Amino acid sequence: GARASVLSGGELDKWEKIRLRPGGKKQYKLKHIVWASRELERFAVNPGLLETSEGCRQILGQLQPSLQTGSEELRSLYNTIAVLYCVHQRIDVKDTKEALDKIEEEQNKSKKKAQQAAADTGNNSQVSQNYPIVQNLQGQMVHQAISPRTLNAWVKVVEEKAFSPEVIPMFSALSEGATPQDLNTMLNTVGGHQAAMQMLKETINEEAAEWDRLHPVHAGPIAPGQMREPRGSDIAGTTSTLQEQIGWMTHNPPIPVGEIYKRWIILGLNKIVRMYSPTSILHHHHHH
Repeated sequence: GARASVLSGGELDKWEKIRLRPGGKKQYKLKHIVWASRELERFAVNPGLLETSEGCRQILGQLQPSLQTGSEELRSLYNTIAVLYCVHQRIDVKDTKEALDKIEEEQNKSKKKAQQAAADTGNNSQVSQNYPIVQNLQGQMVHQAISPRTLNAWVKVVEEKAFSPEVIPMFSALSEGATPQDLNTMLNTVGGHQAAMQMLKETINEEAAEWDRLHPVHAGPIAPGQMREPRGSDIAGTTSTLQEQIGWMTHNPPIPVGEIYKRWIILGLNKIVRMYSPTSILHHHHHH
């Protein structure tokens, strides 16, 4: 009966401009909001948090876990707040589920910032660290690096058709079973599109993650000094050095460390080319 304070004029129009559950054919209302906030109070949480996007965040935040401990009804409550959060951010939504995906992106965005900070942390409780040391050992075999003559050759290749199906093979040829220091050098001298190179890095990096994902590392008490099993990251040169790389490559048995990384590049370049391809055709085929 008149009198209220939760959603704004336009903000409310957005809230109400969101269909509830699918198959219900119901639109959100201030009543649902009140009920939403009401549920919060029941959860022993400040209902005034729903009045603001900040408080809503704290809820939805501490609701994700309570969701798996809440119930079907409690879930709907969370879905209600989620949508509200979208209205706060003003994300293009239509249904409650849409908010989940919408708010999802936003969250992943925010959390990102946090992560970034945590990285270059500054104002927070820190702890000291130690610095161990061990005698340096000598590996085996010494592979030669890449020459500048080849780099130039590739450079010409890139300038020829950096992005193309006739370049993917050409590059792999000049990078035939190459290392990270070599492949990195070549990819360095490259020059076609940073954007393309960016995505390639994503596919490459993703290749390692996926590799390790499908690569179950279950090595017990390996021998002392033995050559453990390097993961996609290791092959990337993050957990392994060039020396260790070439070695792992020429190890017994020999592991396609460099080959794996090389294939990664081809993977990306493949997508890069598939993107800069001359009027490509559509295609699709899968098994259910």
